[PDB]
Amino acid sequence: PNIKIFSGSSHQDLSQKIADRLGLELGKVVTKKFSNQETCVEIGESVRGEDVYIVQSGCGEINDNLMELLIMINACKIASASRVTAVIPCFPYARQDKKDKSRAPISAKLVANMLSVAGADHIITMDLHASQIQGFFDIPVDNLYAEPAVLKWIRENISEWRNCTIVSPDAGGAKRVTSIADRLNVDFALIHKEDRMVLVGDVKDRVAILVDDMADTCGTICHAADKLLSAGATRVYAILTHGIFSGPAISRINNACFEAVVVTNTIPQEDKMKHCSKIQVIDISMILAEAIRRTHNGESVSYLFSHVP
Amino acid sequence: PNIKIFSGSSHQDLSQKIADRLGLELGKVVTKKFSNQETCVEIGESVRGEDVYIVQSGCGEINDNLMELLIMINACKIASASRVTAVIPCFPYARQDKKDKSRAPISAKLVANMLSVAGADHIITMDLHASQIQGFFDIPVDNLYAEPAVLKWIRENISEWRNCTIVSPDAGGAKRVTSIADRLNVDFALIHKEDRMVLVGDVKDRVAILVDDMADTCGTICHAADKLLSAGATRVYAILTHGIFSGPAISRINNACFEAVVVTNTIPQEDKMKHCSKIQVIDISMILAEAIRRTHNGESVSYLFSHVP
Amino acid sequence: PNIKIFSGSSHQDLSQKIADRLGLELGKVVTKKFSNQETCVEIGESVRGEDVYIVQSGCGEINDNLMELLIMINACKIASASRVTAVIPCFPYARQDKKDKSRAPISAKLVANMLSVAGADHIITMDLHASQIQGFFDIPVDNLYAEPAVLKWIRENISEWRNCTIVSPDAGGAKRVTSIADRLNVDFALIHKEDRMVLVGDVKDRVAILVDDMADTCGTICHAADKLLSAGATRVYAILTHGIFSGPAISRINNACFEAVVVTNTIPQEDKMKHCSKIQVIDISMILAEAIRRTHNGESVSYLFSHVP
Amino acid sequence: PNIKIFSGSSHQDLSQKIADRLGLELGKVVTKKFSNQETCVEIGESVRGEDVYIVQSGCGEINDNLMELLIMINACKIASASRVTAVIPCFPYARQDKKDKSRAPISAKLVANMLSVAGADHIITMDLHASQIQGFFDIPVDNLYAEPAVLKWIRENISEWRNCTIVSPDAGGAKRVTSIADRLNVDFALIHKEDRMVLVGDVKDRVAILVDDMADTCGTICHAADKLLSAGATRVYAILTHGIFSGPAISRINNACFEAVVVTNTIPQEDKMKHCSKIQVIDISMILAEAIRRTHNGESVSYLFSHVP
Amino acid sequence: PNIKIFSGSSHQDLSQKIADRLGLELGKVVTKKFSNQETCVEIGESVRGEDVYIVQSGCGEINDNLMELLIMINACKIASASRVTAVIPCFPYARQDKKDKSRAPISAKLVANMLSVAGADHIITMDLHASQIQGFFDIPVDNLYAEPAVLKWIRENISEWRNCTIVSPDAGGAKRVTSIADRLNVDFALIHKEDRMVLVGDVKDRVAILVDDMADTCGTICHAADKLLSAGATRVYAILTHGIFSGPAISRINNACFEAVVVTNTIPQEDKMKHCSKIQVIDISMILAEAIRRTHNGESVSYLFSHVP
Amino acid sequence: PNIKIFSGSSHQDLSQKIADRLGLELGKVVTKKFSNQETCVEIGESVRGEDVYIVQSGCGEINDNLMELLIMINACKIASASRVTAVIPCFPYARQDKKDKSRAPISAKLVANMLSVAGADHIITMDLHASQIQGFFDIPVDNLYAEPAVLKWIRENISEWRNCTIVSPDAGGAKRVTSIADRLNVDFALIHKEDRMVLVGDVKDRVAILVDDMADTCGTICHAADKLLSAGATRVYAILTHGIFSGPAISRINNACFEAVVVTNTIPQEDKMKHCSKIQVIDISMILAEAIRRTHNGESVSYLFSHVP
Ligand SMILES: Nc1ncnc2c1ncn2[C@@H]1O[C@H](COP(=O)(O)OP(=O)(O)OP(=O)(O)O)[C@@H](O)[C@H]1O
Ligand SMILES: Nc1ncnc2c1ncn2[C@@H]1O[C@H](COP(=O)(O)OP(=O)(O)OP(=O)(O)O)[C@@H](O)[C@H]1O
Ligand SMILES: Nc1ncnc2c1ncn2[C@@H]1O[C@H](COP(=O)(O)OP(=O)(O)OP(=O)(O)O)[C@@H](O)[C@H]1O
Ligand SMILES: Nc1ncnc2c1ncn2[C@@H]1O[C@H](COP(=O)(O)OP(=O)(O)OP(=O)(O)O)[C@@H](O)[C@H]1O
Ligand SMILES: Nc1ncnc2c1ncn2[C@@H]1O[C@H](COP(=O)(O)OP(=O)(O)OP(=O)(O)O)[C@@H](O)[C@H]1O
Ligand SMILES: Nc1ncnc2c1ncn2[C@@H]1O[C@H](COP(=O)(O)OP(=O)(O)OP(=O)(O)O)[C@@H](O)[C@H]1O
Ligand SMILES: [Mg+2]
Ligand SMILES: [Mg+2]
Ligand SMILES: [Mg+2]
Ligand SMILES: [Mg+2]
Ligand SMILES: [Mg+2]
Ligand SMILES: [Mg+2]
Ligand SMILES: [Mg+2]
Ligand SMILES: [Mg+2]
Repeated sequence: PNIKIFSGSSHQDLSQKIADRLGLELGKVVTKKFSNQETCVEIGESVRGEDVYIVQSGCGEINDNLMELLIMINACKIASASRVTAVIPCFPYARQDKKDKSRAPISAKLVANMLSVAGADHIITMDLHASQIQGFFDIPVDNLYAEPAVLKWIRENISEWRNCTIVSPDAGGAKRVTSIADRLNVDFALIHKEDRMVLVGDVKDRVAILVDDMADTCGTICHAADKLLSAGATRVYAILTHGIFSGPAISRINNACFEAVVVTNTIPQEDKMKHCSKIQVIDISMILAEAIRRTHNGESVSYLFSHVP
Repeated sequence: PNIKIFSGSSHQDLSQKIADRLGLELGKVVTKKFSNQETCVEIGESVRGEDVYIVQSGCGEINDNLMELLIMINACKIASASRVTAVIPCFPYARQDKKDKSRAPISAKLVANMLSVAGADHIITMDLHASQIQGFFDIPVDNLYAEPAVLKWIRENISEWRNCTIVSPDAGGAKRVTSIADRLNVDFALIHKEDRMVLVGDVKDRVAILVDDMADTCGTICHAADKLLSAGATRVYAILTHGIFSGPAISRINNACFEAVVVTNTIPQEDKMKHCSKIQVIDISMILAEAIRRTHNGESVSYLFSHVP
Repeated sequence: PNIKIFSGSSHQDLSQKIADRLGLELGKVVTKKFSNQETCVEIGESVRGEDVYIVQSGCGEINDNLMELLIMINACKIASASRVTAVIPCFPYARQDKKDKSRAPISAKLVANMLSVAGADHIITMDLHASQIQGFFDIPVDNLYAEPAVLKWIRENISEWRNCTIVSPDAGGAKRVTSIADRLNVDFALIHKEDRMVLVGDVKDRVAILVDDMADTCGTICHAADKLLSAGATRVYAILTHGIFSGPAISRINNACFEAVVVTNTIPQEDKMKHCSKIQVIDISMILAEAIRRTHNGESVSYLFSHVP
Repeated sequence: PNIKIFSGSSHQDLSQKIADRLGLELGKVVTKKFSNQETCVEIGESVRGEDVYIVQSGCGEINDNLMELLIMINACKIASASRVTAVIPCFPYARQDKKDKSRAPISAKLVANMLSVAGADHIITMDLHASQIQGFFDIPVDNLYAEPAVLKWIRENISEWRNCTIVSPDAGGAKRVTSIADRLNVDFALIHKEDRMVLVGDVKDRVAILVDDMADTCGTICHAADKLLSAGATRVYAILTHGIFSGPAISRINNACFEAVVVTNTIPQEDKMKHCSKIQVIDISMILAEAIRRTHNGESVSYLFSHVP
Repeated sequence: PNIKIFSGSSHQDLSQKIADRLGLELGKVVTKKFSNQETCVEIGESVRGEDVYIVQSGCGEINDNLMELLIMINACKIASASRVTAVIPCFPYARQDKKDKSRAPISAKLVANMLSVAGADHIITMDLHASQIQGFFDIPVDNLYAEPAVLKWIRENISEWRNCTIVSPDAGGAKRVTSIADRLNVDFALIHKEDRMVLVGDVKDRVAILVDDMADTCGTICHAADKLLSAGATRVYAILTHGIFSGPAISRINNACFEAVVVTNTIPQEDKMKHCSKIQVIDISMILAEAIRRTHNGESVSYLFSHVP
Repeated sequence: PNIKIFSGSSHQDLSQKIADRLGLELGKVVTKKFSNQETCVEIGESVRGEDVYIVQSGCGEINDNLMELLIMINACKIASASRVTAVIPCFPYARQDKKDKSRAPISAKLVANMLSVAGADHIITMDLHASQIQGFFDIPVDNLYAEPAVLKWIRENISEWRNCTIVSPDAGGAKRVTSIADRLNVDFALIHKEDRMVLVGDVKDRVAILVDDMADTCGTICHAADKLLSAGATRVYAILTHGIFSGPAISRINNACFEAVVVTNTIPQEDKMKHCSKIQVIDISMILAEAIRRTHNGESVSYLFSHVP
């Protein structure tokens, strides 16, 4: 059983980077639309008895990409692939992980059920919005972390990183920032709203680094950055694993005081970089490629939680 | 347990017509998109212990509508609805009902599995592309027929209907046309391609009526109509239950010789009628409403296969 | 189909209170242990065609109680009960809702799967540790809130409640306290550890009310209370929906500065009240009884999120 | 994991031919009936960790053979076989693949469900009546085609094959005949009933070859052959992949004008050949053996759609 | 939801008796065979929203009857019956309930799985060979007992019943006979083989009554009766709930010393009574009818374990 | 894929013996209790792609051990183990394998369902109380037999074993004793209660050996031994595969006439041996180790039914 990497249409550059790091060519697949806009998928090579990995992120036209992924999984499964793995760098509907006093769907659970029923045997993803989403599955889920790559970027790009403060934009992400603060041996601050925000932790004359899983409309991080500059911070960075940047995010970032907005490439960023000078991209294709290769060879994946490959 | 009718965003006029025929108001639901284009659904009223019917056709932005339907089904199911029924007038991915010497998905089966796993207890649909799709489910599926309404339209709109010929555009649909030919006591002709088409059955000086389940790009029916005019037909009609009309269909119909292109309203048609004068719409909301009401009350649904309500 | 309420051995007083509020007698069931300590269950009355509710909390001997609940559910399901509902005021293994960089089980998901496979059709619980646990099920889950009863207690027991500060012991519970702070129109403070704790929000000369879902060993709330007294608070209360009080909790509370430690009766408290004077109990049996009665009659359960019955 | 081939009682000659082509001996199994006519199955060798293939066609005493197959699958699955594959050359109940305005079962779907629940991991079959039956499964199904062997037979047995006409007995099978007509570069004709039949396509002074998936009572092919002789055909052949030949088929064929009735050996034919001189048998055991060997070794099976091995 | 009783072809007299006791007519169903011997089923009336009971015993052509039952269940389930119950007086493959050091199927479990996957919601049966078969299902199973009817027959037909001895033919059935011996206040004896049999319990000058669940070949009961006459018994009776009587059973009974061989009518007996004078039939249609009516109305079924209705 | 053996807390000595016989070290796992007595499990090494065997018997605190086993299975399954096998020497709730005229659970079936839903792929157990429990699973179950080890012990410990009588304590176990009696070529006796017991078979001046699957309270075997001494037996032995010894068993055995009470070590016995001199232990760790090694290597397990390794 050999590795076969297939790309959905969502993030083809990431799939190519992963394939190069694995020393493989992308599997032959046609993924287009019929005239009535139904997804058309044709696997152009035999996957019989192979270990198939389908790379598709929850970005762009999310429902189209999700249906493409489900259809590709189904096609590979009924084509007698030995194992089918969904590599989903940004998990769609992850923020709908609970009801919370509303007659709302748990869309993340529905997506997990659909992936299971399509025939996925395994899920590889990066920085799930809530790690409880792992429990939405009955198949194994490897939730990778961008934190090693983030730490690497911080050390090689922020000269004052030993005196910086890692800041959570809200009370929800504090855990994450504390982890980073532990790995860098720096202070960590929290910010939460009472339209006013309150900040705990000295940030004067120090570089502040907001850290988060995602930036969708960037209202949260822009408000946090305004507060950090109010409290005497020297420069404010924002580091996010998922740069969705929908709606007014680009305009707000352009009008914000960030020195840089670093995001990983779990979502393609070329279009946003055109209209926003301060967006920078961390490659995480090495982490994804190593996770694929370790799941295939039966090596430890959790080794990657703390080690940059 | 009362009837609750909910509308997806795909076909709101049809849902309203069904609700009026049932003497009900449409259930309060918010169906919009988040900024990153994920579907947002909020059920605005309690559905606890109710018989819920969600109306959504496989039309327009098909993957968006399908995800909306799945999310709404999930929301109603975890909101403790007694029973959830999907009313899908045009079934999405119905034409991908087999592989046939290709490494292709069976997308119709995947859609059926997704509907089941979302929590659908029952499916109501009209003129499935292949009735074998009923076997793709383990829940009951009521596949209604537009044929009674088509027969009614033919009798009240074609003055020469007693001397007409019902024509299949291809060998696949012959069964359907024979059924119609049996109910009208008229001749039935077949047409199949060898770029040339061959026609069996006298059509000279007689009105010809092409009959089909759907018109997507209308290449099939336009070629058939050209052949029918070649063979001396007086006027050529086309009657289809599903008017998808994607791609170049409107231009081809405008350049074709059809007296009329009659379609049911399983798919909204207002935009197409603007650009195509010869499209006409049969209302089938009475059939759908009667099917909903009969499934709710435990009356016979198959009664509708031959009776216009 | 009538309501049948059955009690597990974990919390018989709560089951009796619920049964009285419903105007019913507890169903005849024998729940003992065989000599080799296997659970023995015998349903002493016919439950055929009935709406069965089994009350069992995740307290005391947790694995014994959980197995008792599963066995009782199975016995009722194979005895042809029309519907079986598990009323689990405190959900066992709720704190094991994720893996988080550890080769650990997701025990909450396992418990959900076991409840589903035993035959539960519905779950009623109170203040799930994480509401994402709702997504661990495919059956409906009604997660009730003790907040209405807590607000009632605060108003009728704390004379200075209009000038009080609602305090979260950690960043995780802030949402909850904000909700309470919104319903009382008072200030809300956060506390988080950097062995030192940092507090945001004025608490001097004001009554402080720590709020939380559970108190197991009470290290968190005792440290928070020490910090609140350091910051000039007048009196410190603690209000928790689940009073587990395991390990050294009673000694720590006895040595702490709390004016009172209010907990709901989702877990029996009589033994702890003997050794701890400042524990007080809020009855939530009315909320549970109303939820049972509303699920049975098909009325709105979410009505209870904001209304004391 | 090695190949183990087991024979049901339905078609032992085919199983032996497949085993010889694989270079294997048939696995030791006892398949008899108890006194009360219940199937008795005993696997006479260990299948632990093996790739098991059970050969059983839907022929003869169909319900007995189907139950034998299910029981053998179950016995191998609980005996810890690594993988169990059902090799079903003629799929039982394949013609009950839809309801079609009748309160009828979808028996093909029921058979698929029973095969899945017995523990089949994979299905190998030949010329499914409708390829939509593939969607009735969630396990992979390889639907082989007798067409390569049919083309070989036509070329080596019909001297005038370059000037022949391939004829469909009905509108349903046209696809199949067109495929054959494409591979031979000959004309293709259709025949359909209006008790009268209409034929399109010149057949005078040319050899006609009716092609079909199965012949049960042979009314269809006998009527088609009568019509072909009416239209001036020189000789009429019939080629079917499944020679069921039930009821009056043998008498009708004996009284028909066929030069030969060629069928594959998916169903044993020795008894029918005794009473019908013009039946001839194509061996397809090479196709089945190659499909088994390619599924075992992870090679391409679809290679066989166009290549005789 | 009303009761609908449908008969399979296995035991039509029993179905009619049950229908008369329920005050109902048998539901319109066609159950025949296609030419190729596949089961053909057509439900001749709407079962939508009804409580359907299908009566079919594991007798005669067992695999044909079992397939008929599965097909009828499937037809009713996809016809939107509210509930489908299989009434199986004699459960097929019940004696294959374990493997026991053999590479054998557990055919009873396979049958249970097939019944569940066909769509059965409930099973009613009489005197399961092993009551552990109840655990083979996940749906409720009501296993009725012929013992009340047997006790009635014994009292009204054996004048010396107060001084009789109830005898088990083997060690396996002892429980059953003890139950009967308890309800009659008589002695109970056991017989087991060491070709020789050993009997415990005085039987001289007393009427002996062998009791058993089934008689297939009647070797067991004939050997037991020979031993009982050896030990000085006056008359020997045999009472069995299931009179299968396959193979040489009729000849052996004719050559045996039984005064009577009483069996219930879970299996049709008219043909066997023609060739065997000493077979007598107990009607158990009242027990089956009462069980159906009590499951429908939600009354206690276990009431029937001790009460003749 | 390598063998990984993990021990639950129930029987660590047995797990160590098995690990030594396999030439392996026990896998690193932490199995403790949280403060509130919930099971805490942490797998201390990667099990990705491994063949995992978890050893846990149904002994001691049965519900705690069962929950530990389920949690460990779940942890290994979501840690991407290739295969997870539960090695359960004494199966919990095995005696609750049926309902039998009681509104009781089938707890054995519930346990089987829970093991399956936790993710077990395979079960290895010894002397199931009823072999029908094998049918409670859909995964393969290997039910090993202590009989080879028992025969070995009898030959090497009872000098008069050629003239002994193997005695069943009840009618239920007769099969077992007959098997042993066949393998030793000795007489076999039965004992059953009418408070009086009746014995068939000469036992005077001969050593008697009671044989059974388990001894819980030892009332059965103590009464049987009293009867055997009444009937002139010289010495009475008892041999049981499962020595549960709960309740008053130790006192009764101490007051009984047994020469020895031999049990296997499927359950730890050190504590009972302290208070009971006549308990002796047969090691069956070789049988379990050989079964594990044969399932891993795909060799025959049933070879062990008759051969001591
Ligand atoms: N794609 C989306 N875009 C925007 N909002 C979304 C999206 N999906 C869900 N939501 C909504 O966003 C809210 C969830 O917000 P968020 O995840 O930031 O906070 P939380 O879950 O309440 O708390 P926290 O993550 O801090 O523990 C819900 O109301 C949910 O319905
Ligand atoms: N939405 C779609 N639009 C266009 N083509 C589609 C769509 N979905 C599937 N197809 C393709 O269309 C083909 C199916 O065509 P069609 O249903 O007209 O004929 P058929 O199934 O071969 O025969 P028939 O319906 O006459 O029995 C397949 O190749 C399928 O992949
Ligand atoms: N019964 C239990 N008693 C104590 N600790 C437990 C128990 N069950 C699980 N845990 C452990 O407690 C930790 C979970 O702690 P907790 O719920 O307080 O914080 P969190 O989930 O990390 O964050 P938060 O709830 O603030 O969002 C995990 O390490 C888990 O293994
Ligand atoms: N074993 C059988 N023998 C005979 N008739 C059968 C059998 N099984 C099902 N049938 C019936 O035969 C009919 C199906 O016929 P057939 O497959 O020839 O045509 P179709 O499915 O209507 O169309 P087509 O295959 O041309 O697209 C149905 O009425 C079905 O109930
Ligand atoms: N229909 C059948 N006719 C005859 N024998 C059968 C049938 N089905 C299974 N058997 C076989 O009969 C045997 C089962 O026999 P039986 O039920 O009389 O005894 P048991 O299960 O060993 O013990 P007991 O029922 O006394 O506890 C098995 O070998 C089984 O394979
Ligand atoms: N752990 C247990 N300890 C004691 N009794 C139990 C236990 N579990 C179940 N029981 C009860 O013990 C009885 C089962 O007894 P037992 O297995 O000895 O006999 P049986 O199943 O009736 O017949 P036999 O095994 O001889 O065929 C049932 O009433 C069951 O509820
Ligand atoms: Mg969130
Ligand atoms: Mg956030
Ligand atoms: Mg088609
Ligand atoms: Mg078509
Ligand atoms: Mg907390
Ligand atoms: Mg045909
Ligand atoms: Mg018997
Ligand atoms: Mg016993």
